[PDB]
Amino acid sequence: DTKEQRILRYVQQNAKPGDPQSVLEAIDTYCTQKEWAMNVGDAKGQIMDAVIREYSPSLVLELGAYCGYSAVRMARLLQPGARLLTMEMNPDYAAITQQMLNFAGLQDKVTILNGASQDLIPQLKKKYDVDTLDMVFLDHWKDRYLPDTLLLEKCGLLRKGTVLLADNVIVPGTPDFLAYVRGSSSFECTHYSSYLEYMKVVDGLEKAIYQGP
Ligand SMILES: Nc1ncnc2c1ncn2CCOCCNC(=O)c1cc(-c2ccc(F)cc2)cc(O)c1O
Ligand SMILES: [K+]
Ligand SMILES: [Mg+2]
Repeated sequence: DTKEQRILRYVQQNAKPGDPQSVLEAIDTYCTQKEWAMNVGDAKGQIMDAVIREYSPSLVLELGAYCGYSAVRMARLLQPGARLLTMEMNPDYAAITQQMLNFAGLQDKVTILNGASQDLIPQLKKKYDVDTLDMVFLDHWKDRYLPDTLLLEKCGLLRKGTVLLADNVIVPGTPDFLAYVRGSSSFECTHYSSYLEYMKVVDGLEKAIYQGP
């Protein structure tokens, strides 16, 4: 019995099947009252909602799924026919994410890819029929934000206007990624100050819009 398994069971027993809003609410209730978990949370989740609504992306890539919280949060705002691809290297987390999406009724909109982003990113064009990404949500190992961004560019996966949205740029922090995008002529950045999920600790999201080479 793991924390992630307890979060999934709590959702299944305290949310309505096929209702993504009740799913997010049960996850946020559980993590506020019972056990903290590394889901994006409601404070950063609200900023993520505002960004999704502004861009209405047709194809989103998320790096790091955990329990499926951010996938549910993004997929519930996607337009009919829009898709989300989420890469999760932990197989136990990938199985929880799948079941979470299944319960929320969003399974048709999301594809969970169980594996390392550095291995999966180069397969996106040929195997997954991807041309370019409309948006990327970075929420995996913090030291992978910068190499995976550089890898997405190399693979031709970024277009003029691709929205990169990075969680935890303050806590645990992503200093090399943050310095790079803020210093590059190929990105237009915006910092969205917020709070670490379920905590009175300052955190933030960085939006970095790819401008081409
Ligand atoms: N395909 C892939 N390739 C490479 N890596 C991959 C992958 N797929 C998954 N992973 C690994 C991603 O799993 C964990 C990443 N998330 C976090 O580490 C995280 C940590 C905190 C936190 C913890 C403790 C504190 F005290 C304060 C804050 C908060 C957050 O919001 C976080 O997101
Ligand atoms: K999450
Ligand atoms: Mg995070």
